[PDB]
Amino acid sequence: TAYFSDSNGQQKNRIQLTNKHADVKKQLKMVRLGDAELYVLEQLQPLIQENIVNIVDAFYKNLDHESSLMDIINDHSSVDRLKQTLKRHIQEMFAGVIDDEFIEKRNRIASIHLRIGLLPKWYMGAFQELLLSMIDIYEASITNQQELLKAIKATTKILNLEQQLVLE
Amino acid sequence: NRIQLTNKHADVKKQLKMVRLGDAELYVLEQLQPLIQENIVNIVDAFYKNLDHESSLMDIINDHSSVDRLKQTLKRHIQEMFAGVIDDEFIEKRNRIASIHLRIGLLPKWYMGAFQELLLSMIDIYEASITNQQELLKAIKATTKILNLEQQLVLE
Ligand code: HEM
Ligand code: HEM
Repeated sequence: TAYFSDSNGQQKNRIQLTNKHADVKKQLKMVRLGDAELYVLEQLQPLIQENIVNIVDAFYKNLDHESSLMDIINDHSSVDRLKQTLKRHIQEMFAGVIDDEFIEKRNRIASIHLRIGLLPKWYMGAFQELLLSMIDIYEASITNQQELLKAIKATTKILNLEQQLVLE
Repeated sequence: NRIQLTNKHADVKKQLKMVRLGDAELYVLEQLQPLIQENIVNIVDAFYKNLDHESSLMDIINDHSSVDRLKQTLKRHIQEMFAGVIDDEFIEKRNRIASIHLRIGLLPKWYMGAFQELLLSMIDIYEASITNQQELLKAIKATTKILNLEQQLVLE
């Protein structure tokens, strides 16, 4: 059979932003992230949620490479409390809806990371773990070759936007 | 083997680990270079084609340069990315980029969203040139690491 569900219309109106975030609209289009794409992300969410624990375990384990990062973690919270908010943020990424409320949250996390002194270069590198981790979740849960790229493309898109918004 | 960084860039060596870019991934990039070149013009002519979703970008270019000059560079830079061996010069090359990108006035957000158009281009070429799913992914991941590394370099 097939994995995703080809449904025209069950995709429309997934992007809902107002003047306050005029640019973001151009950004969503510059990465080919539209109604079709977001609806793809929504069909992946269940799949991501079911493996989020691993996703987040691999995540902090990967930062355990750069001592400083782990120090910044401890100085402000903890691995256990951070994993918790991370399982959440990552969830929302596949919500399939992009609106003002979705941007502004990014702005907040962007501000929080700056204050605590997280260097931007260590931020991008964090995503390379997420994407790789998700690539494998897909390749394993999605057998049809073509749909695997479909899913991989959608995520790289949403992840690019994450980086765009965090360091805007 | 394919990494000849001196202690001048000890942090970059940590970044390589963290993005999982080692001899293996680089060897994969080297092998992908031939493909990147017979398609480098379409890749780059596309890159510039997508910059219209935002007039400003196009305007930054026609002032501090020209489309043909930029392509000349891009084509050159993108190819190098698949050399398969990052050393000290490679790293400084990126510093040059950063420096300029700031002077001209390119916001980190547009710069970032630019790579997407590029990533998709490479992904397209592969899906049409690589039949074995494995080799498909193997090529994809490598390209996502070297790409991410750039973003890190031009944004430290
Ligand atoms: C690229 C993946 C990342 C994502 C998507 C992410 C996401 C988040 C989110 C959503 C919050 C909470 C915002 C809120 O409560 O309003 C947060 C907090 C935090 N993040 Fe990250 N983060 C990432 C990477 C990092 C890295 C690499 C570090 C490690 C240095 C880090 C350290 C922290 C810390 C310490 C806090 C909590 C600060 C406090 O309690 O005052 N984050 N992150
Ligand atoms: C995929 C991301 C991009 C890459 C890989 C990239 C790469 C480069 C490189 C290698 C150079 C030459 C640096 C040197 O002189 O040593 C450069 C120059 C430049 N880039 Fe970027 N760039 C990117 C995106 C952008 C975007 C989106 C714009 C804005 C429309 C832009 C505008 C320019 C301009 C105006 C120059 C100056 C060239 C000159 O001085 O004549 N770049 N870029």
